[PDB]
Amino acid sequence: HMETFAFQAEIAQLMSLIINTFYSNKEIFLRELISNSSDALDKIRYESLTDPSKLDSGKELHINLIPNKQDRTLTIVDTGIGMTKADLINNLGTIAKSGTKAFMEALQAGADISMIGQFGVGFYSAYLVAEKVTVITKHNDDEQYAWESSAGGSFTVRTDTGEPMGRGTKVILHLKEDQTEYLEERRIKEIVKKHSQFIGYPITLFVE
Ligand SMILES: Nc1ncc(Cl)c(C(=O)N[C@@H]2c3ccccc3-c3c(-c4nc5cnccc5[nH]4)cccc32)n1
Repeated sequence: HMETFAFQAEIAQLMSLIINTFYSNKEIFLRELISNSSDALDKIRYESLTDPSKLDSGKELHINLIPNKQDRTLTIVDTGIGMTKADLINNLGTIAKSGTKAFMEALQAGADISMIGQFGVGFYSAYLVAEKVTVITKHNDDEQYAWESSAGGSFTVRTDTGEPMGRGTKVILHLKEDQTEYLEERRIKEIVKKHSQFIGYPITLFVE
């Protein structure tokens, strides 16, 4: 039941830029994914102020960071708003295109790759460290889906039959072979303290 989609040219070019450009400050991917999780948590929390039933799918608002050395993955889990199928295929494609255009204009002018989140496409900083990204997500208005891409111009979307999430998003980073430092407890703790110390939700760094 896996559907395959083509990225539009602008976001495909940004993915190639992120993968190919020499840029040593890769650690900022984690700040960007935590910021996305914080934004998604703010969104469901604000909606719950008008409709408390929005939290029937889970009252806890949190972010978990889960390293797995055997699988070579780093997972960022949140209980935020999640994404519907229409967000995954259509709405976020619209954001990816306009944000990429603005970011590329800013880069040619002299901006740095670390400013990617100002353009609403900080998610794509995952490709600084991951060869493949898998997004498992559950929004209140839709079913659980898995979006995935290893770049190369395409992504896939399928209904996910994995462990039911309640609500939120898991960003699974299948790390590149030379980026295993992001599985180490001391490294993750250092990065969260440097860039994400004031996020308004509990961030639990899991260990093995
Ligand atoms: N924790 C959490 N909770 C909610 C969201 Cl909304 C996100 C997030 O960062 N979503 C990402 C995002 C951002 C910007 C542009 C595209 C995308 C995107 C996409 C996406 N990029 C696309 C590019 N072209 C077509 C369809 C696309 N769909 C897919 C999955 C996840 C994200 N993260």
